Amino acid sequence: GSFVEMVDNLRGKSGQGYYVEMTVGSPPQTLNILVDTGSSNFAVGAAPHPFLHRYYQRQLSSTYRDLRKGVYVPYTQGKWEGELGTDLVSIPHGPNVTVRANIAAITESDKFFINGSNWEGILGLAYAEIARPDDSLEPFFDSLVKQTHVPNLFSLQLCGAGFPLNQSEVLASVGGSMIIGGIDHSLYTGSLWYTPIRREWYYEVIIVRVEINGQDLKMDCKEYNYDKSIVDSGTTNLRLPKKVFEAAVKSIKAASSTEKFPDGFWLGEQLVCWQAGTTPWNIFPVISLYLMGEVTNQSFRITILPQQYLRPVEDSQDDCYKFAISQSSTGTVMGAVIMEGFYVVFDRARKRIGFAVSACHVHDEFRTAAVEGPFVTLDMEDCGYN
Ligand SMILES: CC#Cc1cncc(-c2cc(Cl)c([C@]3(C)CC(=O)N(C)C(=N)N3)s2)c1
Repeated sequence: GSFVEMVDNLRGKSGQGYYVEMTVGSPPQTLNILVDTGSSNFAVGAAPHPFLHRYYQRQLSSTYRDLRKGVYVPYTQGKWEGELGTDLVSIPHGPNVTVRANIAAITESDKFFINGSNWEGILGLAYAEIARPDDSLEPFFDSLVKQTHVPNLFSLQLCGAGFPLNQSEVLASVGGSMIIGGIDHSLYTGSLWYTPIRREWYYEVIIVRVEINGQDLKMDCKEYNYDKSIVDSGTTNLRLPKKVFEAAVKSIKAASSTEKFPDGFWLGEQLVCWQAGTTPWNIFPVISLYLMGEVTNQSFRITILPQQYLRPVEDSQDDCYKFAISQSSTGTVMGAVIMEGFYVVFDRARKRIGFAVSACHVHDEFRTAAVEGPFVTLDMEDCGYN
Protein backbone atom coordinates (compact mmCIF):
# COMPACT_ATOMS: atom_id res chain seq x y z
CA GLY A 1 0.00 0.00 0.00
CA SER A 2 1.81 3.09 1.43
CA PHE A 3 5.29 3.02 3.05
CA VAL A 4 5.99 6.73 3.62
CA GLU A 5 8.91 6.10 6.02
CA MET A 6 10.78 4.24 3.19
CA VAL A 7 9.83 6.36 0.14
CA ASP A 8 12.77 8.56 -1.08
CA ASN A 9 15.34 6.71 1.12
CA LEU A 10 17.89 6.25 -1.76
CA ARG A 11 20.61 8.52 -3.15
CA GLY A 12 23.01 8.18 -6.06
CA LYS A 13 22.89 7.77 -9.84
CA SER A 14 23.41 5.07 -12.47
CA GLY A 15 27.16 5.67 -12.96
CA GLN A 16 28.08 5.60 -9.22
CA GLY A 17 25.37 3.35 -7.78
CA TYR A 18 22.30 3.91 -5.59
CA TYR A 19 22.74 3.61 -1.82
CA VAL A 20 20.73 3.44 1.40
CA GLU A 21 21.74 4.59 4.88
CA MET A 22 22.33 1.75 7.36
CA THR A 23 23.73 1.48 10.91
CA VAL A 24 26.01 -1.29 12.16
CA GLY A 25 27.09 -1.98 15.78
CA SER A 26 26.37 -0.74 19.33
CA PRO A 27 26.39 2.24 19.58
CA PRO A 28 25.16 2.53 15.93
CA GLN A 29 27.75 3.45 13.28
CA THR A 30 26.10 5.10 10.28
CA LEU A 31 27.27 4.03 6.79
CA ASN A 32 25.99 4.55 3.20
CA ILE A 33 25.49 1.21 1.50
CA LEU A 34 25.22 0.34 -2.22
CA VAL A 35 21.90 -1.48 -3.02
CA ASP A 36 23.07 -4.52 -5.09
CA THR A 37 20.63 -7.11 -6.39
CA GLY A 38 23.59 -8.72 -8.28
CA SER A 39 25.46 -10.10 -5.23
CA SER A 40 24.68 -11.67 -1.85
CA ASN A 41 27.21 -10.42 0.73
CA PHE A 42 26.85 -7.51 3.17
CA ALA A 43 30.41 -6.14 3.02
CA VAL A 44 31.60 -2.82 4.52
CA GLY A 45 34.84 -0.80 4.60
CA ALA A 46 36.40 -1.64 8.01
CA ALA A 47 39.84 0.00 7.64
CA PRO A 48 41.06 3.42 6.35
CA HIS A 49 41.00 3.94 2.58
CA PRO A 50 41.79 7.12 0.51
CA PHE A 51 38.21 7.05 -0.97
CA LEU A 52 36.39 6.41 2.33
CA HIS A 53 35.67 9.20 4.84
CA ARG A 54 34.19 6.66 7.28
CA TYR A 55 34.38 2.92 8.00
CA TYR A 56 33.13 0.20 10.36
CA GLN A 57 35.14 0.20 13.63
CA ARG A 58 34.54 -3.28 15.10
CA GLN A 59 36.52 -2.45 18.29
CA LEU A 60 33.90 0.29 19.09
CA SER A 61 30.92 -2.11 18.79
CA SER A 62 29.95 -3.95 21.98
CA THR A 63 27.76 -6.36 19.91
CA TYR A 64 30.49 -7.27 17.38
CA ARG A 65 31.09 -11.05 17.13
CA ASP A 66 34.17 -12.40 15.36
CA LEU A 67 33.48 -15.43 13.08
CA ARG A 68 37.32 -16.06 12.90
CA LYS A 69 37.21 -16.52 9.12
CA GLY A 70 38.44 -14.55 6.12
CA VAL A 71 36.91 -14.12 2.66
CA TYR A 72 38.49 -13.06 -0.63
CA VAL A 73 36.13 -11.96 -3.39
CA PRO A 74 37.76 -11.17 -6.75
CA TYR A 75 35.64 -9.56 -9.49
CA THR A 76 36.39 -7.88 -12.87
CA GLN A 77 34.94 -4.76 -11.15
CA GLY A 78 36.58 -4.36 -7.67
CA LYS A 79 38.32 -7.08 -5.61
CA TRP A 80 37.93 -7.15 -1.83
CA GLU A 81 39.12 -9.20 1.08
CA GLY A 82 37.54 -9.18 4.48
CA GLU A 83 37.06 -10.68 7.90
CA LEU A 84 33.71 -12.28 8.67
CA GLY A 85 31.74 -11.37 11.77
CA THR A 86 28.21 -10.58 12.91
CA ASP A 87 26.63 -7.45 14.44
CA LEU A 88 23.33 -5.65 14.96
CA VAL A 89 22.17 -3.84 11.83
CA SER A 90 19.34 -1.33 11.22
CA ILE A 91 18.03 0.69 8.26
CA PRO A 92 17.01 4.13 9.66
CA HIS A 93 14.62 4.88 6.73
CA GLY A 94 13.47 1.26 6.61
CA PRO A 95 11.49 -1.17 8.75
CA ASN A 96 11.64 -0.35 12.45
CA VAL A 97 13.64 -3.49 13.31
CA THR A 98 17.19 -4.39 14.30
CA VAL A 99 18.63 -7.72 13.22
CA ARG A 100 21.82 -9.69 13.82
CA ALA A 101 23.49 -10.11 10.40
CA ASN A 102 26.74 -11.35 8.83
CA ILE A 103 29.16 -8.56 7.92
CA ALA A 104 32.32 -8.95 5.88
CA ALA A 105 34.68 -6.31 7.31
CA ILE A 106 36.76 -5.21 4.30
CA THR A 107 40.44 -4.78 5.29
CA GLU A 108 41.98 -4.67 1.76
CA SER A 109 40.49 -3.89 -1.66
CA ASP A 110 41.47 -3.11 -5.29
CA LYS A 111 39.30 -0.83 -7.54
CA PHE A 112 36.30 -1.55 -5.22
CA PHE A 113 35.71 1.82 -3.48
CA ILE A 114 35.14 4.60 -6.08
CA ASN A 115 36.21 8.25 -5.53
CA GLY A 116 33.08 10.42 -4.96
CA SER A 117 30.41 7.62 -4.79
CA ASN A 118 29.50 8.41 -1.12
CA TRP A 119 29.05 4.69 -0.23
CA GLU A 120 31.18 2.68 2.23
CA GLY A 121 29.81 -0.82 1.72
CA ILE A 122 27.56 -3.05 -0.38
CA LEU A 123 24.25 -4.67 0.49
CA GLY A 124 24.06 -7.88 -1.59
CA LEU A 125 20.30 -8.65 -1.95
CA ALA A 126 20.49 -11.78 -4.12
CA TYR A 127 20.33 -15.42 -2.82
CA ALA A 128 22.58 -17.55 -0.58
CA GLU A 129 23.69 -19.70 -3.59
CA ILE A 130 26.08 -16.93 -4.76
CA ALA A 131 27.19 -15.73 -1.27
CA ARG A 132 30.95 -15.90 -0.55
CA PRO A 133 32.74 -18.03 0.69
CA ASP A 134 29.70 -20.30 0.25
CA ASP A 135 25.93 -20.61 0.71
CA SER A 136 26.24 -21.18 4.49
CA LEU A 137 26.83 -17.39 4.94
CA GLU A 138 23.26 -16.20 5.40
CA PRO A 139 22.62 -13.01 3.29
CA PHE A 140 21.24 -9.90 5.03
CA PHE A 141 17.72 -10.16 3.57
CA ASP A 142 17.43 -13.84 4.66
CA SER A 143 18.41 -12.79 8.26
CA LEU A 144 15.93 -9.89 8.19
CA VAL A 145 13.03 -12.19 7.15
CA LYS A 146 13.99 -14.97 9.62
CA GLN A 147 14.33 -12.65 12.65
CA THR A 148 11.32 -10.32 12.06
CA HIS A 149 7.76 -10.15 10.67
CA VAL A 150 9.02 -8.26 7.55
CA PRO A 151 7.37 -9.93 4.46
CA ASN A 152 9.81 -11.70 2.09
CA LEU A 153 9.73 -8.98 -0.60
CA PHE A 154 11.44 -5.71 -1.44
CA SER A 155 10.88 -3.22 -4.24
CA LEU A 156 13.17 -0.69 -5.93
CA GLN A 157 12.42 2.62 -7.67
CA LEU A 158 15.79 3.93 -9.02
CA CYS A 159 15.39 7.54 -10.15
CA GLY A 160 17.59 8.84 -12.94
CA ALA A 161 17.61 12.68 -12.99
CA GLY A 162 17.70 12.94 -16.82
CA PHE A 163 20.61 15.40 -16.52
CA PRO A 164 24.05 15.45 -14.80
CA LEU A 165 24.12 15.96 -11.00
CA ASN A 166 27.32 17.62 -9.67
CA GLN A 167 29.07 16.52 -6.38
CA SER A 168 26.75 18.69 -4.17
CA GLU A 169 23.52 18.07 -6.13
CA VAL A 170 23.93 14.28 -5.99
CA LEU A 171 24.23 14.51 -2.14
CA ALA A 172 21.09 16.71 -1.85
CA SER A 173 18.91 14.93 -4.47
CA VAL A 174 16.48 12.02 -3.90
CA GLY A 175 17.72 9.02 -5.94
CA GLY A 176 14.77 6.72 -5.37
CA SER A 177 13.17 4.30 -2.94
CA MET A 178 13.83 0.87 -1.50
CA ILE A 179 10.61 -0.42 0.07
CA ILE A 180 11.48 -3.29 2.39
CA GLY A 181 8.60 -5.70 2.91
CA GLY A 182 6.14 -4.14 0.53
CA ILE A 183 4.96 -2.36 -2.60
CA ASP A 184 4.27 1.37 -2.45
CA HIS A 185 1.54 2.19 -5.02
CA SER A 186 2.65 5.89 -5.36
CA LEU A 187 5.93 4.85 -7.07
CA TYR A 188 4.38 3.57 -10.32
CA THR A 189 1.61 4.14 -12.89
CA GLY A 190 -0.50 1.49 -14.61
CA SER A 191 -0.32 -2.21 -13.76
CA LEU A 192 2.43 -4.42 -12.34
CA TRP A 193 3.32 -7.37 -14.61
CA TYR A 194 5.23 -10.33 -13.19
CA THR A 195 7.90 -12.57 -14.67
CA PRO A 196 9.01 -15.80 -12.87
CA ILE A 197 12.37 -15.93 -11.06
CA ARG A 198 13.83 -18.89 -13.10
CA ARG A 199 16.24 -19.95 -10.31
CA GLU A 200 17.07 -18.39 -6.93
CA TRP A 201 20.79 -17.41 -7.18
CA TYR A 202 21.02 -14.11 -9.09
CA TYR A 203 17.55 -12.64 -9.83
CA GLU A 204 17.35 -14.68 -13.07
CA VAL A 205 14.62 -14.08 -15.65
CA ILE A 206 13.82 -15.20 -19.21
CA ILE A 207 13.63 -12.73 -22.17
CA VAL A 208 11.44 -14.17 -25.00
CA ARG A 209 11.55 -11.45 -27.69
CA VAL A 210 13.41 -8.22 -28.35
CA GLU A 211 12.18 -5.28 -30.51
CA ILE A 212 13.85 -2.03 -31.61
CA ASN A 213 11.08 0.50 -32.52
CA GLY A 214 8.66 -2.47 -32.87
CA GLN A 215 11.03 -4.31 -35.27
CA ASP A 216 11.73 -7.85 -34.09
CA LEU A 217 15.46 -8.55 -33.55
CA LYS A 218 14.37 -12.08 -34.73
CA MET A 219 17.16 -13.99 -32.94
CA ASP A 220 16.61 -17.48 -31.46
CA CYS A 221 15.34 -16.50 -27.94
CA LYS A 222 18.03 -18.69 -26.29
CA GLU A 223 20.54 -16.06 -27.54
CA TYR A 224 18.87 -13.39 -25.34
CA ASN A 225 19.46 -15.52 -22.20
CA TYR A 226 22.95 -16.84 -23.10
CA ASP A 227 24.16 -17.85 -20.46
CA LYS A 228 21.60 -16.14 -18.17
CA SER A 229 19.55 -12.93 -17.95
CA ILE A 230 19.55 -11.11 -14.57
CA VAL A 231 18.08 -7.97 -12.88
CA ASP A 232 21.07 -6.17 -11.32
CA SER A 233 20.84 -2.79 -9.48
CA GLY A 234 24.70 -3.04 -9.16
CA THR A 235 25.29 -2.72 -12.95
CA THR A 236 25.03 0.70 -14.63
CA ASN A 237 24.26 -0.46 -18.21
CA LEU A 238 21.86 -2.68 -20.04
CA ARG A 239 24.41 -5.44 -20.90
CA LEU A 240 23.73 -7.86 -23.73
CA PRO A 241 25.41 -11.12 -24.89
CA LYS A 242 28.00 -10.38 -27.61
CA LYS A 243 25.78 -11.55 -30.59
CA VAL A 244 22.67 -9.79 -29.19
CA PHE A 245 24.71 -6.63 -28.63
CA GLU A 246 26.03 -6.74 -32.25
CA ALA A 247 22.45 -7.21 -33.65
CA ALA A 248 20.94 -4.53 -31.30
CA VAL A 249 23.64 -1.93 -32.13
CA LYS A 250 23.19 -2.58 -35.88
CA SER A 251 19.39 -2.01 -35.46
CA ILE A 252 19.79 1.10 -33.20
CA LYS A 253 22.29 2.59 -35.72
CA ALA A 254 19.77 1.89 -38.61
CA ALA A 255 16.93 3.53 -36.63
CA SER A 256 19.08 6.64 -35.76
CA SER A 257 20.69 6.75 -39.29
CA THR A 258 19.85 10.46 -39.89
CA GLU A 259 22.82 11.27 -37.52
CA LYS A 260 26.24 9.50 -37.71
CA PHE A 261 27.93 8.81 -34.36
CA PRO A 262 31.63 7.82 -33.98
CA ASP A 263 32.55 4.19 -33.14
CA GLY A 264 33.67 5.37 -29.67
CA PHE A 265 30.07 6.40 -28.91
CA TRP A 266 28.66 2.92 -29.71
CA LEU A 267 31.47 1.33 -27.62
CA GLY A 268 30.21 3.33 -24.57
CA GLU A 269 33.62 5.13 -24.28
CA GLN A 270 32.96 8.52 -25.87
CA LEU A 271 30.32 11.07 -25.03
CA VAL A 272 28.10 12.83 -27.60
CA CYS A 273 26.87 16.39 -27.05
CA TRP A 274 24.10 18.58 -28.38
CA GLN A 275 23.32 22.29 -27.89
CA ALA A 276 21.36 22.83 -24.62
CA GLY A 277 17.84 21.36 -24.92
CA THR A 278 18.30 20.07 -28.50
CA THR A 279 18.94 16.34 -27.81
CA PRO A 280 17.18 14.61 -30.76
CA TRP A 281 15.42 11.98 -28.62
CA ASN A 282 12.97 11.32 -31.50
CA ILE A 283 15.70 9.88 -33.80
CA PHE A 284 16.65 7.11 -31.30
CA PRO A 285 14.35 4.09 -31.07
CA VAL A 286 12.44 2.65 -28.14
CA ILE A 287 13.61 -0.85 -26.97
CA SER A 288 11.21 -3.54 -25.84
CA LEU A 289 12.16 -6.63 -23.90
CA TYR A 290 9.41 -9.33 -23.76
CA LEU A 291 9.54 -11.39 -20.56
CA MET A 292 7.97 -14.76 -19.70
CA GLY A 293 4.61 -14.24 -18.00
CA GLU A 294 3.13 -16.02 -14.98
CA VAL A 295 0.38 -17.68 -17.11
CA THR A 296 1.37 -20.54 -19.53
CA ASN A 297 2.02 -19.26 -23.11
CA GLN A 298 1.69 -15.60 -21.96
CA SER A 299 4.39 -12.86 -22.07
CA PHE A 300 4.46 -9.12 -21.47
CA ARG A 301 6.81 -6.37 -22.64
CA ILE A 302 8.75 -3.55 -20.96
CA THR A 303 9.67 -0.63 -23.22
CA ILE A 304 12.46 1.85 -22.51
CA LEU A 305 13.30 5.15 -24.19
CA PRO A 306 16.66 6.66 -25.24
CA GLN A 307 16.10 8.81 -22.03
CA GLN A 308 16.91 5.52 -20.22
CA TYR A 309 19.71 4.11 -22.44
CA LEU A 310 21.55 7.42 -23.00
CA ARG A 311 23.27 8.21 -19.69
CA PRO A 312 23.64 11.99 -18.94
CA VAL A 313 27.25 13.03 -18.30
CA GLU A 314 28.94 16.44 -17.89
CA ASP A 315 31.14 17.53 -20.87
CA SER A 316 29.88 23.81 -21.45
CA GLN A 317 26.10 24.30 -21.49
CA ASP A 318 25.72 21.35 -23.91
CA ASP A 319 23.58 18.27 -23.02
CA CYS A 320 25.97 15.27 -23.19
CA TYR A 321 25.49 11.50 -22.93
CA LYS A 322 27.18 8.16 -23.05
CA PHE A 323 25.61 5.11 -24.77
CA ALA A 324 24.62 2.83 -21.82
CA ILE A 325 24.14 -0.46 -23.72
CA SER A 326 27.23 -2.67 -23.77
CA GLN A 327 28.38 -6.21 -24.50
CA SER A 328 28.66 -9.06 -22.03
CA SER A 329 30.24 -12.54 -22.05
CA THR A 330 28.13 -13.50 -18.93
CA GLY A 331 24.57 -13.05 -20.24
CA THR A 332 22.05 -10.22 -20.24
CA VAL A 333 22.23 -7.75 -17.34
CA MET A 334 19.20 -5.49 -16.82
CA GLY A 335 21.15 -2.78 -15.00
CA ALA A 336 20.29 0.63 -13.55
CA VAL A 337 19.56 2.28 -16.93
CA ILE A 338 16.72 -0.33 -17.43
CA MET A 339 15.62 -0.19 -13.74
CA GLU A 340 15.35 3.63 -13.95
CA GLY A 341 12.39 3.20 -16.29
CA PHE A 342 10.45 0.97 -13.90
CA TYR A 343 9.34 0.25 -10.39
CA VAL A 344 10.78 -3.27 -9.84
CA VAL A 345 9.26 -5.66 -7.28
CA PHE A 346 11.53 -8.46 -6.01
CA ASP A 347 8.77 -10.81 -4.86
CA ARG A 348 10.97 -13.48 -3.24
CA ALA A 349 7.94 -15.05 -1.46
CA ARG A 350 6.19 -15.80 -4.79
CA LYS A 351 9.45 -16.39 -6.80
CA ARG A 352 8.63 -13.57 -9.23
CA ILE A 353 9.74 -10.09 -10.33
CA GLY A 354 7.23 -7.30 -11.03
CA PHE A 355 7.63 -4.38 -13.44
CA ALA A 356 5.53 -1.24 -13.74
CA VAL A 357 6.20 2.13 -15.35
CA SER A 358 8.14 4.26 -12.79
CA ALA A 359 6.52 7.46 -11.55
CA CYS A 360 10.11 8.97 -11.83
CA HIS A 361 11.16 7.73 -15.33
CA VAL A 362 12.55 10.41 -17.63
CA HIS A 363 10.54 10.95 -20.84
CA ASP A 364 9.38 13.63 -23.31
CA GLU A 365 5.92 14.90 -24.42
CA PHE A 366 5.78 12.31 -27.25
CA ARG A 367 6.78 8.93 -25.74
CA THR A 368 6.82 7.25 -22.36
CA ALA A 369 8.26 3.99 -21.01
CA ALA A 370 5.66 1.16 -20.92
CA VAL A 371 4.77 -2.23 -19.38
CA GLU A 372 2.12 -3.94 -21.52
CA GLY A 373 0.49 -7.30 -22.01
CA PRO A 374 -0.50 -10.00 -22.43
CA PHE A 375 0.97 -11.46 -25.63
CA VAL A 376 0.62 -15.04 -26.75
CA THR A 377 4.14 -16.60 -26.77
CA LEU A 378 4.91 -20.28 -27.46
CA ASP A 379 7.74 -22.60 -26.20
CA MET A 380 9.11 -19.96 -23.72
CA GLU A 381 10.90 -22.65 -21.61
CA ASP A 382 13.09 -23.14 -24.78
CA CYS A 383 14.39 -19.54 -24.32
CA GLY A 384 16.17 -20.56 -21.10
CA TYR A 385 19.81 -21.55 -21.51
CA ASN A 386 21.14 -24.85 -19.96
C1 LIG B 1 24.15 1.21 -10.70
C2 LIG B 1 25.46 0.94 -10.16
C3 LIG B 1 26.57 0.74 -9.73
C4 LIG B 1 27.89 0.50 -9.22
C5 LIG B 1 28.85 1.52 -9.11
N1 LIG B 1 30.13 1.31 -8.60
C6 LIG B 1 30.46 0.04 -8.19
C7 LIG B 1 29.54 -1.04 -8.25
C8 LIG B 1 29.92 -2.40 -7.91
C9 LIG B 1 31.22 -2.92 -7.68
C10 LIG B 1 31.22 -4.34 -7.47
CL1 LIG B 1 32.66 -5.26 -7.13
C11 LIG B 1 29.98 -4.91 -7.55
C12 LIG B 1 29.52 -6.37 -7.43
C13 LIG B 1 29.69 -6.95 -6.01
C14 LIG B 1 30.27 -7.27 -8.45
C15 LIG B 1 29.84 -6.89 -9.88
O1 LIG B 1 30.65 -6.97 -10.78
N2 LIG B 1 28.50 -6.44 -10.11
C16 LIG B 1 28.13 -6.03 -11.51
C17 LIG B 1 27.56 -6.41 -9.06
N3 LIG B 1 26.28 -6.34 -9.26
N4 LIG B 1 28.06 -6.51 -7.77
S1 LIG B 1 28.80 -3.68 -7.89
C18 LIG B 1 28.25 -0.74 -8.78
